[PDB]
Amino acid sequence: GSHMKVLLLGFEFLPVKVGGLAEALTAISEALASLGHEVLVFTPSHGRFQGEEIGKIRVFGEEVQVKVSYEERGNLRIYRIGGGLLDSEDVYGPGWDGLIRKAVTFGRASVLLLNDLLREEPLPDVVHFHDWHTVFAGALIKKYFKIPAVFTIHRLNKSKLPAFYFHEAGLSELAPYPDIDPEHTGGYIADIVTTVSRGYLIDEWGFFRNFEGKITYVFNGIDCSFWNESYLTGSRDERKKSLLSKFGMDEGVTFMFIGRFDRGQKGVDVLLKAIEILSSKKEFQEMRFIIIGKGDPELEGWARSLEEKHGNVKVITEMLSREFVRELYGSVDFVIIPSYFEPFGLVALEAMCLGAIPIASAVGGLRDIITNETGILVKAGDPGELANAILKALELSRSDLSKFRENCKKRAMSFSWEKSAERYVKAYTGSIDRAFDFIL
Repeated sequence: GSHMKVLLLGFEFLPVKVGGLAEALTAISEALASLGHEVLVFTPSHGRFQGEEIGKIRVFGEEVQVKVSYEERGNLRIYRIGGGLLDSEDVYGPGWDGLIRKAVTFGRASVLLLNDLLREEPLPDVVHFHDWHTVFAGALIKKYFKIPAVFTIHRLNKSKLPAFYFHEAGLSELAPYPDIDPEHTGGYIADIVTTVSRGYLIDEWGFFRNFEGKITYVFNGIDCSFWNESYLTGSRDERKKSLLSKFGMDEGVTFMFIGRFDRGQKGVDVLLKAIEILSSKKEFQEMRFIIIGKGDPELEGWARSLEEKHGNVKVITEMLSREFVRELYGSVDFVIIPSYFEPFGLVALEAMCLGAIPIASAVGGLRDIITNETGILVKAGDPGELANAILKALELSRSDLSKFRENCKKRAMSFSWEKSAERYVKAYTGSIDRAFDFIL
């Protein structure tokens, strides 16, 4: 018994991308399957697959024909579950009430499907469920089949649900109040609880402190086989010289930002202001900025405005191929990640993994990923301090950054999905270190 059987519940799984959660859960599953563990995944189909009907369940006083599409690759067994709301293409729910009802459904469908497999299989050793959306599935499997349960949180959505929903789920015991945080419920029924970086755990301790003793962290990974320089050709300078002229710009210290333009999240506002600050220092002429992503009309406007009044600065709102992004991480010098908060920090790992030096906000997982030897941390929400950090970065490019880049690659490779899988395995048995209130 080193081998075990993991039931994994995720509300999005590849090929059904929305954020990175899809890619993240697919990777954990696969890394897990590679260690020789037998991994079963339950996820909704979202009307991307049509399955065989296997049974009808009653939900919200009405019967629903539960369908399933099965796929098997090595030790991994993937079970896409369709049905009533589970057929809806709007992944995060046909509206608020729609999402919750689809989650409640997914719970009862999850029971039904597990129950059928038990006709001819043993119980899995653990149920590993991800984010609040799968709480109904987890809580029900935990309450009936009484197996070990782990609750991984990839991000705190931080709200409450009417108790109505927990009653319909057959979980009235869990909803003794009129409104219930489904993230508190998840952690309350799980035997141990994880989030996705040590620093996010510190940052959100005011909440995670509720599970003091059963609470720990397990890092995400990066697949540095894809984000790998072998795919490119030329030296760094040649690729960079070439890419800079593809944007009608000559040679300079090149910084890049990739992410959504939004309000208090990814921090493009902080970068735009920080560029205004720099735009009148002497050394600004020596620098180049490539700002990639879209969203907020006002920030786009601000971005294009700075673009118009500096040939120095180029902006890109059309989305681009992984392959071209890989090219970018491989030519630019620095990658700026001015996040306001950040559970993990995948962008830093993808950049680091191709040689780009991170200049990052000192928030959540970025605090763990980035070190003195690999990048530059900065107080978040502070454009003067990000401005100083870009200037310091300029006075480094004087000398060879070759060392910083190699440090970054090495470091990024230590954040493997294998290791991530390895620690979850420890978590499944409870043979893991955890955070306590009386341990400083």
